[PDB]
Amino acid sequence: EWSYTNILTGPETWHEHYKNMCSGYYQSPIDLKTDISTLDLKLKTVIIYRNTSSTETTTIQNNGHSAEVKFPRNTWFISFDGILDYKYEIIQMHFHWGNTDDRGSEHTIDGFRFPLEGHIVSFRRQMYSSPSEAIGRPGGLAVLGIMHQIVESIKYEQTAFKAYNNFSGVLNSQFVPPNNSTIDDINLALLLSLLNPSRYFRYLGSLTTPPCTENVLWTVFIDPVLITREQINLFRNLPYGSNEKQTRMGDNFRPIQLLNPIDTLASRTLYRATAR
Ligand SMILES: *[C@@H]1O[C@H](CO)[C@@H](O[C@@H]2O[C@H](CO)[C@@H](O)[C@H](O)[C@H]2NC(C)=O)[C@H](O)[C@H]1NC(C)=O
Ligand SMILES: [Zn+2]
Ligand SMILES: [Zn+2]
Ligand SMILES: [Zn+2]
Ligand SMILES: [Zn+2]
Ligand SMILES: [Zn+2]
Ligand SMILES: [Zn+2]
Repeated sequence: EWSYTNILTGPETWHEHYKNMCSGYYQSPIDLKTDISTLDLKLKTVIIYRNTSSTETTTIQNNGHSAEVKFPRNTWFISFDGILDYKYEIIQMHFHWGNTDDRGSEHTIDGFRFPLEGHIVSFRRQMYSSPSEAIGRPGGLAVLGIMHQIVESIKYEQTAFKAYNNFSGVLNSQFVPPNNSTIDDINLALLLSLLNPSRYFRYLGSLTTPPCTENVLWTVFIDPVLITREQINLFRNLPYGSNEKQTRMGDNFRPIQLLNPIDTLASRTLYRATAR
């Protein structure tokens, strides 16, 4: 019973209706301000890698809040240390977009919004057994933020949707909550190859939907990948759930939180990584 577009249940009210932890002071998203961040040269190239023995199918769903891809377990992994040892396991990827092309992202970079931001959501497997072990425990989750930029005269194999395999055509008016659906696997490593994975912001924050748990190690890449107007619009075709005042899914993004609200009891820092 939280929403984006229903003013009685909308984001301004989350800190009240879900105090744990939407009222905390390590919230996301934030404005990633290049000039107010500490470069940390010890932060390494992000690697995404697959368990090739995994053969289980990949699905997608309209959950009422986003278009969410649910990946099978033991399939997709993140490494932040160059070691391929299954420390972080990808669970799910979802998206945040606007009603118009000029907004939709949750994070901004130096004040700039983007039309679409994806989240690849993983659990700290080195510490926790399963996704549901992780989701509510401290230091449980690591999420990647991927910016998308709208481009016009471009070949399809150079857009993100190639990596998404175009969501196996599943995106349309018909796709309704909570109807799941089978698709071909997203090539996440290809997706990553389309930006620069040594260049990102890094900080401790939260889930950007209630209950806003403060257990996300955030990584947001600096360089956007590319989409067409045709491509973005397939998103706006999905219907929202019953809880929303708007009909067509959009503006499903949370307003900007402060890095350090004045009532914080231990400030946090925004870090930034760069190549070689
Ligand atoms: C890679 O995937 C394989 C196959 O999906 C995983 O092995 C299976 O899952 C568990 C082992 O933990 C057992 O129930 C089965 O004996 C295995 N079955 C198959 C199909 O081989 C494997 O553990 C995965 N590896 C990682 C690191 O996640
Ligand atoms: Zn809900
Ligand atoms: Zn209040
Ligand atoms: Zn600068
Ligand atoms: Zn829900
Ligand atoms: Zn998200
Ligand atoms: Zn065109």
